[PDB]
Amino acid sequence: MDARATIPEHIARTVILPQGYADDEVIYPAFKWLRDEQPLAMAHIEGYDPMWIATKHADVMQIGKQPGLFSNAEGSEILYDQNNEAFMRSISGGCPHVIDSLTSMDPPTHTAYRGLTLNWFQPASIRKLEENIRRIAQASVQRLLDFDGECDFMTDCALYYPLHVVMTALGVPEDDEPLMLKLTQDFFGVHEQSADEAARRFHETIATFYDYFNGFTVDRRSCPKDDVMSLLANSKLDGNYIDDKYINAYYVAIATAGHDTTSSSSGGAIIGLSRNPEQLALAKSDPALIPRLVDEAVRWTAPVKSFMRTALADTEVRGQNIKRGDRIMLSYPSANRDEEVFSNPDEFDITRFPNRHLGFGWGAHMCLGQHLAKLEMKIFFEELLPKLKSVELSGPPRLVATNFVGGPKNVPIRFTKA
Ligand code: HEM
Ligand SMILES: CC1=CC[C@@H](C(C)(C)O)CC1
Ligand SMILES: CC1=CC[C@@H](C(C)(C)O)CC1
Repeated sequence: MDARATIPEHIARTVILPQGYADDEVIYPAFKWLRDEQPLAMAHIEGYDPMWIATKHADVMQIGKQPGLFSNAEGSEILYDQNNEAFMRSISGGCPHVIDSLTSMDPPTHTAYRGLTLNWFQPASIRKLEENIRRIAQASVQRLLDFDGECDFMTDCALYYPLHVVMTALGVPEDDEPLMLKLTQDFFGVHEQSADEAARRFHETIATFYDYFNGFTVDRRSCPKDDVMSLLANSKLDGNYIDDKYINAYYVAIATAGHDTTSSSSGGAIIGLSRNPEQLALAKSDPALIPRLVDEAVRWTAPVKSFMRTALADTEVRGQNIKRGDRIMLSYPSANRDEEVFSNPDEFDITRFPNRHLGFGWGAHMCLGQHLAKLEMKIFFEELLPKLKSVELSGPPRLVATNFVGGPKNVPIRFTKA
């Protein structure tokens, strides 16, 4: 048990473990204490590696923008306990990355693979999806309106539109919805068999998904389209096609990254608006505010609770001596309530501007999908809000108990139709 750990065990447990993330009033006060008293310090709790907890907005940016010093590739970029990490390595040829996605990479590899789609995901390219996104948003709004004034905003509505959007961006047909839900909800969901058994199911299931995706790769090499599958399928590096393992990991990364985060942030927006009806009234009388509503939903929800980095050299941050090999947890939620940046950060306020939140991260790995996420949420709220006279919560929201991709999973609401 590492001599440098100074974070009290009860605080360290609260910020590291998955369970506390199910309650805002458990997690945020723990980060507040850290920001006030031990803004960048080391924690070591049973079953986890020792790790620095980056709680300050400044620090999360400084770390995120220096991938040559603070690595995604060297350790697990995801916060696993040791048993889970060991399992992951045992099914991944010793690597602490289950697939070859962008978040598993460091420059220059990372730069090359990110660069394959970087232009596609810029605003002017994404803007062309507007009409498709708007049709998809209207269908989800219609799903909600088919209820007689009562539903679960997540499971009856917000679960769907962001998956359809990622599907449209990839090129996956609408009829493959069941398969895509299995992908993001079952196979890569959080689950709140011996070891050899779970390993067998994993290898068999990922092969099934990769075989499915390969069919698209092949198809798009003969019949190109303006989708991401086609872009990746027809991409070359050093005069050759990209290996299937990178292509298929890219498809998976796009679907998994872009589904829950967007859905959860949408749920957060609904929670904010239900607790602050004056803001619903404002977004409805001034639709030009919706982009600020969207950014506030992402700040306040912060569905991505963490990513990890490993220090590749001895170095200094906020006066602390970070040593080669030390792991660091980046807390986007804590950065997003940093009092040095935001006033009254616990308040949901759609007028907040500027809104320099880290819900999409910062630096070399900053969310590839951010522009698509902002566009689709904007369009969704543009279509939903005129249709609602009022919305309120009918009971407590249920948040995912995870230290990774969390936020609202169930948001029971009542509403009146406009
Ligand atoms: C509100 C919705 C979303 C949130 C909060 C979110 C958040 C994040 C965050 C925090 C990261 C890590 C950034 C870092 O290390 O600095 C990330 C990476 C990524 N996100 Fe998003 N995301 C969202 C929507 C999407 C969408 C719609 C896509 C669709 C393509 C997407 C694709 C990605 C990819 C591919 C990466 C890895 C990029 C890399 O490693 O270079 N995300 N996202
Ligand atoms: C490896 C993996 C971890 C998280 C998954 C989730 C829950 C975000 O879909 C996506 C992919
Ligand atoms: C937000 C996000 C969740 C999953 C990551 C992974 C593990 C697919 O690279 C990509 C980015």
